Amino acid sequence: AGLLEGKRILVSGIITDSSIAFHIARVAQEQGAQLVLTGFDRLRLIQRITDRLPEKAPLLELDVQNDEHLATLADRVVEVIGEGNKLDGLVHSIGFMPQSGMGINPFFDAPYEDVSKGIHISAYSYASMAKALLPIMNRGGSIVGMDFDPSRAMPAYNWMTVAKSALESVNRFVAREAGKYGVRSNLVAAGPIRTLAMAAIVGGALGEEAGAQIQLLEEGWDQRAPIGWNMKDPTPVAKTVCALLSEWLPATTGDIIFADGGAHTQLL
Amino acid sequence: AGLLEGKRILVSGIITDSSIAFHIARVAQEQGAQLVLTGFDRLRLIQRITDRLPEKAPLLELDVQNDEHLATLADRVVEVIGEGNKLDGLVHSIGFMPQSGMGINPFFDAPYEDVSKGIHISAYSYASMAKALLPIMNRGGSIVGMDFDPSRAMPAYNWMTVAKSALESVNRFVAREAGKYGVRSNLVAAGPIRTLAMAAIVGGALGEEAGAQIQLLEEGWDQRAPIGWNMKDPTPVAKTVCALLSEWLPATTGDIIFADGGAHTQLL
Amino acid sequence: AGLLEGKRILVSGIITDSSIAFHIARVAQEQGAQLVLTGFDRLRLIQRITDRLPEKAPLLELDVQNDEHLATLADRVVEVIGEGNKLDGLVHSIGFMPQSGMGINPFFDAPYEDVSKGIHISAYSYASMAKALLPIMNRGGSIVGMDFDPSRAMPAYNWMTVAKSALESVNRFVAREAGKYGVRSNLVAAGPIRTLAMAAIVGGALGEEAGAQIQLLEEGWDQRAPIGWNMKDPTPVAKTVCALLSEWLPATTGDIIFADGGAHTQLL
Amino acid sequence: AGLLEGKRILVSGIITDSSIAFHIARVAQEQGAQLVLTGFDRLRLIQRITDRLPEKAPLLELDVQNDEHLATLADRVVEVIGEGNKLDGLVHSIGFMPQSGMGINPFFDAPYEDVSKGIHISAYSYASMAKALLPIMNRGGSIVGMDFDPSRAMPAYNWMTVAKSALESVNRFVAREAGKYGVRSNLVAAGPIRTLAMAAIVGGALGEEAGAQIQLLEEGWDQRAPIGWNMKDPTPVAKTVCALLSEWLPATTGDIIFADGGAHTQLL
Repeated sequence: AGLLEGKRILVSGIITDSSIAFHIARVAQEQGAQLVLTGFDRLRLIQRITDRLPEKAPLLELDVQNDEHLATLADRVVEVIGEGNKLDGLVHSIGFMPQSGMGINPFFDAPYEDVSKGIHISAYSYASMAKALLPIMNRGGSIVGMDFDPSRAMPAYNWMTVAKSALESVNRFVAREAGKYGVRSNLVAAGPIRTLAMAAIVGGALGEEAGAQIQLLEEGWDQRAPIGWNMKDPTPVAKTVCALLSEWLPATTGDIIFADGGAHTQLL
Repeated sequence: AGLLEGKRILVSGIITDSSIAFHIARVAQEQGAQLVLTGFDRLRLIQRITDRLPEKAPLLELDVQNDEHLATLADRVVEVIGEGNKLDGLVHSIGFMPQSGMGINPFFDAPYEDVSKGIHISAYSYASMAKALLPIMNRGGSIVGMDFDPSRAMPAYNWMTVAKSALESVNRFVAREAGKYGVRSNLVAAGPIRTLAMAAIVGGALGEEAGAQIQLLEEGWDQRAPIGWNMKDPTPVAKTVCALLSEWLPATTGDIIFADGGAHTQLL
Repeated sequence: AGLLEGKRILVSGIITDSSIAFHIARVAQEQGAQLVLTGFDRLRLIQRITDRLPEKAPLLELDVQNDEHLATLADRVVEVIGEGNKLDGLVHSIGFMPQSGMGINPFFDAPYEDVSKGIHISAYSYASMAKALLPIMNRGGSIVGMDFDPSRAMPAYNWMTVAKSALESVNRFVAREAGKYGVRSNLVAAGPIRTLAMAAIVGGALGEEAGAQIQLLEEGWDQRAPIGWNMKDPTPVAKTVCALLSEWLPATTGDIIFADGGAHTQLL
Repeated sequence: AGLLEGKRILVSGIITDSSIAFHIARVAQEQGAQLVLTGFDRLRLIQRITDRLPEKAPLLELDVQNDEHLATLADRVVEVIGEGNKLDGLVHSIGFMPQSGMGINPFFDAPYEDVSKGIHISAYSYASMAKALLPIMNRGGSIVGMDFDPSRAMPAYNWMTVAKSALESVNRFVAREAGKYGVRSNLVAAGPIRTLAMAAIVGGALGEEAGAQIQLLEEGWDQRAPIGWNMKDPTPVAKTVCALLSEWLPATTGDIIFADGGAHTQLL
């Protein structure tokens, strides 16, 4: 019997097998959970990736910018988990910022049209997925979103930092709504993880001043972290998400749990 | 000789004579500053209000959602302050959230179209005004924006809280850009102030559960504040903004100064 | 197989069966841990209390103000857990402030002799127990201390708040030392719990202005908490400590996990 | 007419002319304040230093660990400022930690006897000086203490960091007491300043791993600071203290104002 034995958990954000959500899903399945996965735009390709998980899982279409997708999401989840059954967990691992909003592009040069798209997908969608799925979540359930500590500004991350600040605020309000259902809402602030998306930004900064800053920024995490930080090892972050999905943190909500090696508690 | 003697300061956000920006402008003029004011959509009506300031000041049109207005703002400021002169200060006091995003309306029922408009006007515009005006600001200058502490969620303020969280993050990045010009960027987190806009929200909540919560929320500020809090007295907040516009906090930037009676430092 | 199956965990702070440490110990044993308990001054009486735990556990004398007790603690733990075995966990649940430092007594009237004793027992001892026991802790181990959020001042808690602020700082430095051993160090910031010690303070404030403030303070936790707060139910806090003692938060150190119903994330 | 024209301000902490308090005193006098200075143990030598201030000022003996000195302090201040006059400001700039508590000495090797002395002088004395002097402070007055941001641990600063965490908590409680008198209480968190005391620690770490860490730590402040940081220039910090002593931040209390170049708002 695993940490999440029999728990029904919806997991968003699986883009490649380097996605944090891929490893969250893997660990959750290793711990006995029954998953429902979401994706958009690349469904056949996503299924080829999710086939590499230890267990099978239904894959549902969800464009969080599509009101009709959100309006039918709960009904479509019930179709695959069965009449009279509800979700015990919801994992929000979708974060996106157009290219103008990150990397080597100057902070002032991101048009609001791009920033708005990023905040829609990265922050507002945490509330709209909770709105859609709380009516079919079980008392004692858990909503977990992925965060990257935006309390201090930093090179390159730029408007994605702003979107994470917005997400942290949204999480505190989602917690107020989720509490009416006996459901917790929390974020996991992870250290840097080498996803293909982040690698594309870092790679596109090679030889530029932003890339020098990014290198110093990344190297600082492992240095600051009293237990170190491995950007190529997403498993400690996935385990932390599963901790919040379990009932072992039953009095924590509206909150932020740091899975960052302790880096954010140290100046050097 | 006053605190801001001879300093040229652009002040946005004067809607009525209850606006915080009205009192910022008044105190700045009492302290010797030469002001440039901005407004949109009600220019003849705004001039009738700004006539009630102690000193005359040019009034320039600025819709922060209008790219052309922003593209010409610096040129139009130079037209009124004179060739070869620059601004010493910039006051951002524009905050707006459509009705769906505040008050008695449920948090989950605000469409993103409304939230996005509020974040554009309340948070992104802090960066786009800095982008427009830093090229004509003097070394040692000061950009100040108005904040309402969003670190903890609260009834009724809803998506405006999210917009303020975004603004705090934007301020930290504006500080990085402003530093290249020798310019500071800070926010003043004020206690609640009875503007006509906030009074309309509070008034529209009378008899509803949100209005009960708002009353308890407001009454808590004066109780928590070790020196009290008067929601009808914006002068302590205006003086604090003028402190940041002066050169008496010359090593503070990217930061948040609380003008709230100390309420946020006390639980009860 | 439980969450802490076979883990050897030292638990301090069991004074009565209302002590948080009593419930931490109970849940840890329910989850398969093998405990070593500490106490001072009332050893026969403490054994009568610890007899009421589900499983037997050795009880060792430890006055944290006694240098000789600390100098021999590791040797005495090895005597009871066996040659070649080490601890996997350390629970610090000792907090004490003389009567002058809490309750109805004015903040300014606590002599430093009393404040110093409280900070010795409540904060410095977290470092000195880590100093004594890290040499006999296993890689992947976990040190957990009990906290009460001191980020904002509050009535009655007075110098105990100051001692908790000191403890939070000590924890961040203990994490730097513990990391060299592959050991994490964290605090759990709990909501208010009706221990006999806290009840004695609250009871001694009945009819006084501090007691009125304490009542409003306590009632605010359950109100603010989106999932509520029960001061008579220490189990959610005990489960949270066990979460940190497990390996399900393996990238968290130097940190503070809130087991408070989410109260600290909400203003009202 | 200067920022503090005619204000009577007591200034503690002048050890050498590199002391932050020396520059606070100088700027305050440049701004028209009338000062009362305190010192202990080196009074003839301190007078030779305070002679180098722009204006004369009485020097009073104050060992903050001496209860009799504190019991008579208000009477002795009145003796020099005159019957019926009161103080408008109080500057606390005394910070001390025995050698075992900082620098290259291991964190775990500081005996509590040393830590306790440091916390007495660095943190508790902020409350006991407020207790002594609030009865002779004017409504609208201001108490300011010196801080060094202890929210994240760092090399070498060790137990002095713990003492500053304690001080920040004490400040929030002093604000509750000071509010009854119409008096504000705040701290200024400065960036690193090359006092003779800090230089002795840094100098004693030359060639050791702690000295390498200290160098990286110091160099990071100017790098992180969007407006830079000069450790040899205490004037920006002194001006910030004078800002809080004035009436230009009249709604700020129990709080922390950062005079650090903005370094603490940036990760890199």
